[PDB]
Amino acid sequence: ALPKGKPEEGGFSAERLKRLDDHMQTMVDRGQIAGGVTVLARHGRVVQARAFGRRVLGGDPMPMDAIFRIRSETKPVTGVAMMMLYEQGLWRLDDPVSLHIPEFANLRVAKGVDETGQPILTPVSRSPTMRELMTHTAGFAYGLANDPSSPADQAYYRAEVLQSASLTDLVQKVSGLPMFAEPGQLWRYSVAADIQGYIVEKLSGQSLPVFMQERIFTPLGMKDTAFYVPEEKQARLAALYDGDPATGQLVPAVEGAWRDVSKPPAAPLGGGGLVSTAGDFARFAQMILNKGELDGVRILKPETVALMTQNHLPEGFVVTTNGAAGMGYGIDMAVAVDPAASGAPVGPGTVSWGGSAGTWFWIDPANNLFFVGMIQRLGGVGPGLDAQSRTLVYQALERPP
Ligand code: NA
Repeated sequence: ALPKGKPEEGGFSAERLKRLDDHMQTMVDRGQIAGGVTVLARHGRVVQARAFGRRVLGGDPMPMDAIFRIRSETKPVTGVAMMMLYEQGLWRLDDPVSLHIPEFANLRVAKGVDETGQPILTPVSRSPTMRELMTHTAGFAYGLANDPSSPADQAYYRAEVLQSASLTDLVQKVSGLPMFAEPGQLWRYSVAADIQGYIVEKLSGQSLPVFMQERIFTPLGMKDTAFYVPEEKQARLAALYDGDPATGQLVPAVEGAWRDVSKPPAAPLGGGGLVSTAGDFARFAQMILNKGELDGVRILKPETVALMTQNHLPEGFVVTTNGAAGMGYGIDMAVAVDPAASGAPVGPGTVSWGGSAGTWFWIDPANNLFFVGMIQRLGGVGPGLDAQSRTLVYQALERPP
């Protein structure tokens, strides 16, 4: 459900694009993934859309409408939700987060540890700003790591921040737990977008899943995008795999039932809870290339999209993951400020992210194109495929000088 085209209509070599098909098929043959789905589009037309391998090992083939846990790739969708409330005048980037979340008046920061292993806690210099929350520079800790080296992360893990009974609970816990750092000091991947999801609930007066269905998924035609997979769509859900240590062979992932996508979550996570299809995500990506509109439906003003896809980071900062030199960070996505500085082939201003289950995307406004990759494989395989898909896509692209 985007117009199909020949590769040459998007400016691609058919022969060199086939090297991307071959590479995906090699990853299935060598048992690195069960299967996956890829969409490449330029000038609003699909140039390549391909399903590979199987939905489940020794099972049916991967359908193109397969449903995937996008994890941290949910993040930029929450960012679009926040920017809709921005256009309605409900929050400003210079606003203290404490105006929206009053309990954040009680924030404390972890300084050192004392002799008894407990963090030394100090009232925060000031409330983090909304721009810091949108850019992972607000000083919040991470929620999936038992790191004795990072006391703030260990406390979040121990308090079970990400498995709270509600977003109200999650945000009350964060208010009482130690921050990793004072706001504005460094970029560090955090629970910031899960806190953003609470602000959507509080400002919209609707639950996060309802607001996103009404303002994003319904208007853009994203039919299978949600915080769970209803019983009828379960047969299209791709299975999640990990590598057996010492065999390097595909094994069902064991991750705990809090992440289960069979039921509506109690605390829907704006940083990691969405499931989607390559086609639904392709529609979202085309809406960003079109600066806020798809098929006559406008969800954001063009200036608002332009503001999201710029680097909002101070001069100095280091984006340390994409799920490097010349990398910055906009509103809930990475921004390639100067890709040449790392010999990256994407155009300057390219936005991207990826999830822990292996999913990745990039949108390149300078080259009017996007790539959506969907697998369900934990570990380093996803990030390797991202880098290799970027190399093979730009080697197939033929531009004027
Ligand atoms: Na799909």
